[PDB]
Amino acid sequence: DLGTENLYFQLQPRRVSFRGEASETLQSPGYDPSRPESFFQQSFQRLSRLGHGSYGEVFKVRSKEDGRLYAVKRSMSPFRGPKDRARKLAEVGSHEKVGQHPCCVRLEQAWEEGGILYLQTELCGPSLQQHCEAWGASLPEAQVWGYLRDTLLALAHLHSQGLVHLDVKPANIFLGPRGRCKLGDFGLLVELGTAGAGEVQEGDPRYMAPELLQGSYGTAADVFSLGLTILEVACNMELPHGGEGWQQLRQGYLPPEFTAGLSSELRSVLVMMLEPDPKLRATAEALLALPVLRQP
Ligand SMILES: COc1cc(Nc2c(C#N)cnc3cc(OCCCN4CCN(C)CC4)c(OC)cc23)c(Cl)cc1Cl
Repeated sequence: DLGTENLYFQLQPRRVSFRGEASETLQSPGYDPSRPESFFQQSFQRLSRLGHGSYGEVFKVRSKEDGRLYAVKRSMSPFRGPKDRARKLAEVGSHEKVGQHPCCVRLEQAWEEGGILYLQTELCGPSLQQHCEAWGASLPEAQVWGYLRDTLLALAHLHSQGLVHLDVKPANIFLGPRGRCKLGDFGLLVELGTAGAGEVQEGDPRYMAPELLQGSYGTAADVFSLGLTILEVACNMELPHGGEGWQQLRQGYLPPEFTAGLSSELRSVLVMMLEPDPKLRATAEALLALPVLRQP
């Protein structure tokens, strides 16, 4: 409990890494620590703002180190204090607990400076959300199957290690070349059975597994969230944040006016993923064993 520890009320960048990686000093072509500009300002070309919110901002950048494109998430304002700092840095630890996997967004490096946290990842293609916005309609099933398979591979990787993502949604699944995708955004990720029993942040209510209302955390939660993610993109169906419709989607209801055009096979898989009872809900590994989800 950092809130009662003597850690309160206390200029150069410091690498953030939990996996262990001395040194903690940063260097780059274009960077002179005696100049007042931040490491981020000096060491990257800032090309565009990919996203923003209460957390801060995500930029498309070009690295002066290697000339390659990356995404960098920069927190909004200096750490509020020790708990805030620990919570934000925990994202780097999580992203590292996941480690390298072809269906997970890769973290290149992370650092803090002036109370600001910076996470540099590979630059991916558009999020599934962006892609569906651009399509302006339901996605063809041939695309959907590939996205379902790849995100299930990512989840099987997390879940085998007792990690739960807790915010699977169209906005943090990113398209790559020829129909592949990657899961990102490990800021809410939890390792089951690691204190505190609480401390848990809540994902987007539209995709939240019903058992989380009772505080019942487990890997099954992500399967449900991916189920609704795929339902949304396959049907161009806006998901309720609450009310009767929110309840219905968590009672096995598939709205006919949105879902009647699904193949029987995709409908059958979604029903397995959207099972209200997490004890009965299919696991990612079990789904990937189905012949319909075999390597195409
Ligand atoms: C760096 O850190 C983090 C970054 C992210 N988010 C992203 C990651 C990752 N990771 C990777 N790659 C991304 C690529 C994106 O856009 C690509 C296409 C943009 N084009 C804009 C112009 N139009 C016309 C065409 C499409 C993007 O946009 C929102 C967000 C990305 C998250 Cl979710 C968490 C953390 Cl911690």
